[PDB]
Amino acid sequence: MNSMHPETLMVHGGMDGLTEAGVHVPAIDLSTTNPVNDVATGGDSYEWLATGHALKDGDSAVYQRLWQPGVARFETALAELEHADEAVAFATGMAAMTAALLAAVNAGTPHIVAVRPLYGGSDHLLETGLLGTTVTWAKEAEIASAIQDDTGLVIVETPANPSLDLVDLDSVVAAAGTVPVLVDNTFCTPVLQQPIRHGAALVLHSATKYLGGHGDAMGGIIATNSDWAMRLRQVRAITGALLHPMGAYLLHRGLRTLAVRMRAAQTTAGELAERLAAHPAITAVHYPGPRGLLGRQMSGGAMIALELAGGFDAARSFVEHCSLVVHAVSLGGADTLIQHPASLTHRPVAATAKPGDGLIRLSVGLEHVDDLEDDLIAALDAS
Amino acid sequence: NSMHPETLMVHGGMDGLTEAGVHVPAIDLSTTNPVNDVATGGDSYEWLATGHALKDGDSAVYQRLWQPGVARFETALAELEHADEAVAFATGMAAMTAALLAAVNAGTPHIVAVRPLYGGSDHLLETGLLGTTVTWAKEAEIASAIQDDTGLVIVETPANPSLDLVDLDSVVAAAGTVPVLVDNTFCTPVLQQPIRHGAALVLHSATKYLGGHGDAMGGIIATNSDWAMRLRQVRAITGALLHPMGAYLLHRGLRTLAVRMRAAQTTAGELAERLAAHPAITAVHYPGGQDPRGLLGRQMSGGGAMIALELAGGFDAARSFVEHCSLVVHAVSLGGADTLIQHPASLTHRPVAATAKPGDGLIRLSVGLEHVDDLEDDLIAALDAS
Amino acid sequence: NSMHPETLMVHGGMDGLTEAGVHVPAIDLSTTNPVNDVATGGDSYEWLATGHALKDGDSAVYQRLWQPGVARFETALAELEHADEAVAFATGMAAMTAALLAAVNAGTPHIVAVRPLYGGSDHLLETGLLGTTVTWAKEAEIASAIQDDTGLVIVETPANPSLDLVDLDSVVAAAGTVPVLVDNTFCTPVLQQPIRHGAALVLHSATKYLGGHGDAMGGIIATNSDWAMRLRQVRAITGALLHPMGAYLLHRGLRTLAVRMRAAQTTAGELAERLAAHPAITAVHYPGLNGQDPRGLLGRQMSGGGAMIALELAGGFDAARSFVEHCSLVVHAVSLGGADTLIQHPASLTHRPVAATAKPGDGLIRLSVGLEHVDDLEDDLIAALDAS
Amino acid sequence: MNSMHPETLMVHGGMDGLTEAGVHVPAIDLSTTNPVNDVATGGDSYEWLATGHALKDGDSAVYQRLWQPGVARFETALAELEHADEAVAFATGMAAMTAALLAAVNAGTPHIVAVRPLYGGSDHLLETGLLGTTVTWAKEAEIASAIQDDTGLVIVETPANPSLDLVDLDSVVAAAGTVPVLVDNTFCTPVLQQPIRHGAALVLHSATKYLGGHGDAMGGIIATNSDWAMRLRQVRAITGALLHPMGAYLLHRGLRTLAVRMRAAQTTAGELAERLAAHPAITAVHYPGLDPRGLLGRQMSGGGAMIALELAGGFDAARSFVEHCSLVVHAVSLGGADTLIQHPASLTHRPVAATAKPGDGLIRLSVGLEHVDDLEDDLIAALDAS
Ligand SMILES: CCCC[C@H](N)C(=O)O
Ligand SMILES: CCCC[C@H](N)C(=O)O
Ligand SMILES: CCCC[C@H](N)C(=O)O
Ligand SMILES: CCCC[C@H](N)C(=O)O
Repeated sequence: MNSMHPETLMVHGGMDGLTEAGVHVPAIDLSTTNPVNDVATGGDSYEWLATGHALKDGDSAVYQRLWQPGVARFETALAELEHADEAVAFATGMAAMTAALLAAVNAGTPHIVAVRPLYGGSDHLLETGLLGTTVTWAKEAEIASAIQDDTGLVIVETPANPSLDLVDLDSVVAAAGTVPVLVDNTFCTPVLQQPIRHGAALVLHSATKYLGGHGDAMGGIIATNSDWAMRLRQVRAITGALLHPMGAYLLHRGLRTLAVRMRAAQTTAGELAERLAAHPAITAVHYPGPRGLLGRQMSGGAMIALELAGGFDAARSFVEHCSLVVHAVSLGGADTLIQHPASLTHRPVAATAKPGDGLIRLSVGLEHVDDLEDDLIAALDAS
Repeated sequence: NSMHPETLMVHGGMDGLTEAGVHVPAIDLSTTNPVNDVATGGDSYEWLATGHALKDGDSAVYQRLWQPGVARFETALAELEHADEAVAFATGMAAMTAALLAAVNAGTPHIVAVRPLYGGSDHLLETGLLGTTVTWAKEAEIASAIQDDTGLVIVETPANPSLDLVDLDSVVAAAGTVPVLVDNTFCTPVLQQPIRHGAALVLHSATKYLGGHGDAMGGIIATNSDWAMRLRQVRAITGALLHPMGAYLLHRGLRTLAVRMRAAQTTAGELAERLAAHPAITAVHYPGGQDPRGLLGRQMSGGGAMIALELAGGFDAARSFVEHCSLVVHAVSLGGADTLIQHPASLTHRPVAATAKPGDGLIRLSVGLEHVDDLEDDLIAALDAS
Repeated sequence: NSMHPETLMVHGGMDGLTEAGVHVPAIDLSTTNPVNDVATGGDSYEWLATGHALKDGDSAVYQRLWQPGVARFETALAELEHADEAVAFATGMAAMTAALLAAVNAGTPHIVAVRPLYGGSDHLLETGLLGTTVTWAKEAEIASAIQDDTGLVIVETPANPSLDLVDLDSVVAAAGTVPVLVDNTFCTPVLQQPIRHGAALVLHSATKYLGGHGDAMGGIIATNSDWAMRLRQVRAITGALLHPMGAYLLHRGLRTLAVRMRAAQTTAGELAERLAAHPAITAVHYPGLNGQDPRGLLGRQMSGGGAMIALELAGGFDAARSFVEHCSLVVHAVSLGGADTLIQHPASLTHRPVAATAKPGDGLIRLSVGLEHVDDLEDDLIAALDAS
Repeated sequence: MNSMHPETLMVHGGMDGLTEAGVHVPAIDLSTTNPVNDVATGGDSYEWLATGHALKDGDSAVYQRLWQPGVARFETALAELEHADEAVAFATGMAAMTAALLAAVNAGTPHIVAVRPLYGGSDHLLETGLLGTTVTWAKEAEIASAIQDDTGLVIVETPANPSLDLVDLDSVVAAAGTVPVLVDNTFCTPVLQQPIRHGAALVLHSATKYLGGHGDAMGGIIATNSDWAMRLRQVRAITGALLHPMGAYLLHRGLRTLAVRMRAAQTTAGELAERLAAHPAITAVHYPGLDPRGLLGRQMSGGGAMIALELAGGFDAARSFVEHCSLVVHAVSLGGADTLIQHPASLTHRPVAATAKPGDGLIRLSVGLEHVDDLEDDLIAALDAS
């Protein structure tokens, strides 16, 4: 597990002891409750798990809200890829972010210096302050100044959603100093980026996108140090946003095919963005590749943003004229997905010739570049 | 039409399935849902994000906004409980968390909680993790403990693990303008319905009884449209969703609920009576002179499937009792297919001496679907081992 | 063990789970199973290919040889049926197919099958797809129809869809040296146990009652070690395996079987009595009802009337077709033992394109009583009958 | 689904109408029985499905043994990749082969001209004659002579198991003439080999290997013309070796990642066999891309992900090599996510002595999705331990 390449680590990660048990894949244990050997041993295991610690070997899991073996394997698998001490799995990416914010509030640090742009849900949860949080939206150059004596977390996302703007993680961690940094590494995945290497304390992942890879398993996981993992596990035990054994099995199963899926989707996206650049209907294409963020932080990407000349009307027509490419709000699936991010806020437009709002997000799937190029070209021509 | 609860448990939430050509609800694992139009999809997104239910003929947009499998399970329980709508979460604690978070954001962070309460619910209010201020009051101190900042009144009947009953008619009258949340996990919609008494929210830990087999984790609140909208808004941003597989098993479990509860309660009623005639046990706690205010018949149409045993030996006798059981499995849960046993005093105390404290002798027992002779013979053998 | 059937249904097949620290059996989807040693793995392969059960502490080798989830469900039903072992297949027809294939390879392709039999079982013997020769004999013609080439005697009680009872004590006595296969799908191990009467094989379509919710497809035969070995050999090469998910749901369904059967039978016993007092129906077919127990089989063979009812309508096929299409709560589908009440017209499977005719015969309607209230089921069926 | 490249066809194949229904993945319908609209329409659908025909749109599936929608989507998906008229899915690869043999017997053609080498199970099923079949084991050049007026099928497998010897499919179909040809395309998959293009009538696939791709879903499917697909569907309706909805969903899901998995596994295998050739312990390496007949390019667009190893030590060295692997798992299967190793000679021979016999030095290896450096370092360590 230490001398293995990431491709080998994705397949055998979290599969510890399975070869020895006589099985090929991890068993799906749906057990809500777990019987105990001795009242004394079961009571100790209850206190140990309720305090946020990891289940010691040879001890009963006690209850699924305290510990689930299926979830546990998926947690260790991602922690190995991200090179973090431990990982904590939740029902969704928003449930992991919710627990990270709730832990900061209870530790006496309700203030968060978030750096925009951020994912819609993360941006709205901080803005609402539903979990008793204070937010200070600062730019990349205003991080060190926006830090208060009450700050508990610095939430950053690279590449940004949906603009795909890169943020230098080496500068963020240096500006935060004593404050831990949470990096939403959903778009990059552990294949292309590892925020732990740059200095981030927490690495948020929406397992729904890329980690699952098929658009069927909902999930969220944070790869962080033992201290933060304990806080996150304490919140999970009382708030109960658990990952179902079936979801945990499909997310762990999806990690095995992650290296090959990302390598293929990134190759297709690199050619697709270059081919789409040679089009009169698109003014500019947004694809990673000025500070030399590539190589130092990211080893490409499978997402492309397209700014159209027609604005909202051309973007709306482009989304509805796609047949092979599916119009839905998600990413990292098996098929190519398309979405209009401006349409989520500007909805009852009623077909007006808007000058702006012409950005279209696109999540490259596992299809041939010729078929995706021909489909999107057909949709662009329909105007 | 006017359906009996037994029929309503089987066909509830199964609307349109006969017409679609299927026997059981399909398990749609889809994380994202494609949209017909950009304009129609955007409206469905705003409608679902604002906490409203998915209108027919509209895309679910995303699983965090709406899941069809979860939706069927929600309507099935709401019919069983006679509440306007229901909201399903990953666990019973996730439903309680969303109920507390909604109260805080509505400007009512204060909660007047009536003890005894379930371990997790009690610890969540004491910690104040969600920005809540608790005021632990007795049944007769409810109206006095209500502050101008109170948003919810959390009560639980029968209590855990003492099985003490609380008069829901008195609680709702004392709360007045403040909504009442009743944790009806032990009772289920078969024996008790807090909506008919005046409660605004009805919390259920679907893990116990609703699942009925000890394999599906869940939590659901049957409440009025206004409170369901607030709960749905919290679920959309906090994301403590119920997995399609979990939602299918919890809904499937509702069909066999009437027959399971009527059999487990019958076994429990005889088991508690047979355990009373034992030298080791000083007193048995089973609702069915246990009834003080005539709550059975008026609030509960049965004694339930839970029994609490007061042992004479104290902690040591309770510890050996749950360790000598072979057929009865020692675990921390209830409402499963098999009979479960637990020592509630052991979760806080781990002594190395002969202790006889009030509560140390209490043993919780969740009656399963086994024969009363086999359960009596196993527990009688474990008691003799001392 | 000294356990009552109700306790045995819940804890049966759950051996070692309490000790492992789990509440329910794990769902192991593993197609292949790694081996500890080449020598130990090779022995486990030969042992499982020869039709023997997996010895404890040995690799399952491959799913076609052994599946732990299926294994738990097999032992759970073998305990309820009091048979030595049990073999689980994809469907009830896959279990019957393996039973017929084993008989052919043992040099006994002849089967003395007594009618009436289930549609699929009857059609498989008539077609002779597996190289079998059938001899359809009545209950009193069993001993005479037995040839020196007979390998199995297939009987079904109650019959489908007439619900006619067959005396299993007379069948086993007439078969003598020939093993008897009894389809105990309609009765389940709760009300009937063919092993107690002398049957060698007990066929069950786990889809009906054993699953109990209409979601898991299955088939299992509770039989002696010799027939279980023959059956296990056919399953290893023909590969009609039970998927781990299906095996888990069928095993899970056994826990709630005692309470489901007692409730459905109670509802059926009252439903048939209330339906008898109706002008549209001429005769009701229910084992518990008076007139449907000729040899005193209630108590000796069946400890209940079951949850199936057959209705003889005065209008014939058209009254039966109108009755099926006028049901709203009761679902019209071809199956039994589900959570909800199902209705079907058995004559419609063969006499399908009857367009607005007034045929005198074929007025039988099969009904599988579910877990609903007797008042709601009576009110729905009484409304469908009035629609004529 | 016509002008698409195989990589695109693997992702969107069998996903017809899902985008229109508002879902991202096919729903898992576990329904054993299917309700009907009319008695007359339901009876016609029963006869249509029992006679081996595919379900017409807008008709009830009637029963799972007659039709399953989940299985149906997987059959559509594979048949598109194989360019065959229809496909029939069964519980296992052996269940598909069993139905193919049973259909031939009932059509009055119990004779099968099989060409050695064949897969263990397929070879043992023909030798036993359990389904009333008479086999005639003939070489590639003795096909036309071994054909009797009673022959119904010609079963061939390329590459052979475990030798990986290639068979010219153009010569087999020409020698069979009027007799349909069944090709076991398990190892090759529709990515590298297409038997329909060469003239084969039936294409057998063990969906357990490669089609699933993770070692969790058991399956078997035959891509064949409408006539043979009807005869196979008739056998499936009465013999009932059905594919469970969960298995069918995972096998269909696995088709989406098939192109990327086989391109990566084949690349790793092509380098691994070349690196293993430069080793003192191995006398010869068996890998298609290391070709005298010119079958690569004409029949196979790649060397595959399977490698056979001929060791100098015989049985002793092969057994030691299998037990000295730590990263590579010793199990009897192929096409999984991880690299698997097996000793084929050990299944029949369980000896005390060293036993240097022909085939005892052969080791089968199924290349997974790992790095070539990690697999070379592990196998080189296991060889040094021997
Ligand atoms: C919070 C709205 C849901 C948006 C969706 N998760 C996306 O990928 O755009
Ligand atoms: C993890 C809390 C333990 C209490 C447990 N949930 C029960 O119902 O007994
Ligand atoms: C073989 C015809 C199908 C009959 C159906 N399985 C039933 O039990 O009603
Ligand atoms: C154990 C002999 C069967 C061979 C095995 N199914 C494989 O594919 O290697």
